[PDB]
Amino acid sequence: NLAPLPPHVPEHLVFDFDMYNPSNLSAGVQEAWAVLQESNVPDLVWTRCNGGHWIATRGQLIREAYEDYRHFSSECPFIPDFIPTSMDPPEQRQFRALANQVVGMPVVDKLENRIQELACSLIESLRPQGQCNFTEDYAEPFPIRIFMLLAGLPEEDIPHLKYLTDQMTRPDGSMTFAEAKEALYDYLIPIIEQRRQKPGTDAISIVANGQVNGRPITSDEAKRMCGLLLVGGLDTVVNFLSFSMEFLAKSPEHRQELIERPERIPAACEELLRRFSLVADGRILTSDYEFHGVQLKKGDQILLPQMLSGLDERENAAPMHVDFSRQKVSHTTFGHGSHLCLGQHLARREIIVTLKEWLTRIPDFSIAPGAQIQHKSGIVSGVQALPLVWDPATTKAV
Ligand code: HEM
Repeated sequence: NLAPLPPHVPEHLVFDFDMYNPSNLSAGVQEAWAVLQESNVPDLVWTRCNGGHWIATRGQLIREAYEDYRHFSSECPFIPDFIPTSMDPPEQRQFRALANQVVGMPVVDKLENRIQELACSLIESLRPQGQCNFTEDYAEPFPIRIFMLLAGLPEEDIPHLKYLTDQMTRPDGSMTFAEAKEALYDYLIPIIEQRRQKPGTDAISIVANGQVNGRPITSDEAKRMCGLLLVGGLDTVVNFLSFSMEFLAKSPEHRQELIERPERIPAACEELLRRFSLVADGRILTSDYEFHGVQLKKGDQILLPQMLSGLDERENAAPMHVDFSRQKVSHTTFGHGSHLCLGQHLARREIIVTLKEWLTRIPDFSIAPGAQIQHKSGIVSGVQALPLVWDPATTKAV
C-alpha cells in the first residue's frame, strides 16, 4: 500500500499519514489529523500513503504555499474538469469574477430571508417528531434547495439532481464519476441554451450571458461553471452543519450561551468554522523548489490541509477548546490565496440562519441514547450520521 520513497526525500521526514483512513479516527476526525501537529512531527513531512506526497502541517506553511501559486499550482488539486478549481491566475480571475455575480455578498443579502423560510419549513416539519437523523433530514435537503433557489430550478428536479451529485462523492455503483458528470451536463445544457435566449435574474441566466476575454462564454465553459456552483456548496455545508450540531448536542452549556446571547451567533459561527474545519486540498510543484529547508521536486504533490491551520497551537491557544469569545479567531477553513471559497458568504449565512432557527424552535436536544457518532476522512471530512432526540413539549412553533 505504500509507494517507495523517491530518492530526493530524506528518511527523517517520513510520516505515513493516510488522509482517507487516519489511525486515530475514532477519537474524531479533527483530533485524528492533529496527530500531524505533535511536537516530534516536522512542519513539512512526506507520507508514502496514497501515491506518496508532502503534507504541510502548520498554518504558516499552508498559507504561504496557497499564496505562492507560481510554485504551487492548482492544475492537480487532489491526492491521489470543473471551473475555476483547476486553473491558476490569470485565466482564473475571469471566471471567478463571473461566479461572484451569482454567489457574492449582494446576492446573499438579497436571499437571506428566503434562506430563513427554507430553514423554518424544514425544522417545523421535524419538530413534532421528537427525533431525526440531522445529516439526512436537515443538512442534506438544505443546500440543494438553496441551489434550486439561486438557479431558478423547479422543486420536482431535486430527487434526480441530488442523486447525480451523490454519485460523484458517494457512488452506489450505478454510475461512474464521468457518467454522473455528463448526466449533470445533459441536464444543464438545454437550460443554459434557453436562458441565452430568454434570460431571468437567476444564476444560470447570469453565467450563460457572461463575458470572458472579449467574447461570450461557451456552453462548455458555462456548464462546467454551473456544475461547480452546484457541487461546491453541498458536501462541505452538509458535513459542516453536522459537526456543529454534533458539538452543540454534546455541550448543553454552549447551547445555553447562544440561547441567552443570540447576538453572539455570528462569532460562534466563526469559532465553529475554526474548530470543525473539514477540507484538505492540495497543489502540485511547477518546478524544483527549496521550501523552508526542504527540497521539493517538480511534479511532487503537496497536501495543504485547510483544516489544520485553525487547529495549530501556534495560531490559536488551546485549539481543541471551543470558545465563542476568542479575541482572534485564526483559520483558513474557506482556503487562502486566489482560490478562496466564492461561497464563503453564502455558507456563513446558511450556518447562522440554521443555528438561529434551530435554537429558536428546538433549544434542547441531545444525541440519541446509545448512539456513537462516526466520522469519515477525506478531501472533505464529515459525519456518517447524526441521530438527534428532543421532547416536543419543550419546542415551539414560531
Ligand atoms: C462550510 C462550507 C464551505 C467550505 C468549508 C468551503 C471550502 C472551500 C475551500 C477550502 C475552497 C478552496 C479549495 C482550494 O483552494 O483548493 C473552496 C472553493 C470554492 N467554493 Fe467553497 N466552501 C464552502 C461553501 C461553499 C458554497 C456554499 C459554495 C457555493 C454554493 C461554494 C463554492 C465554491 C467555489 C465556486 C470555489 C472555487 C473558488 C475558485 O477556485 O476560484 N463553497 N471552498
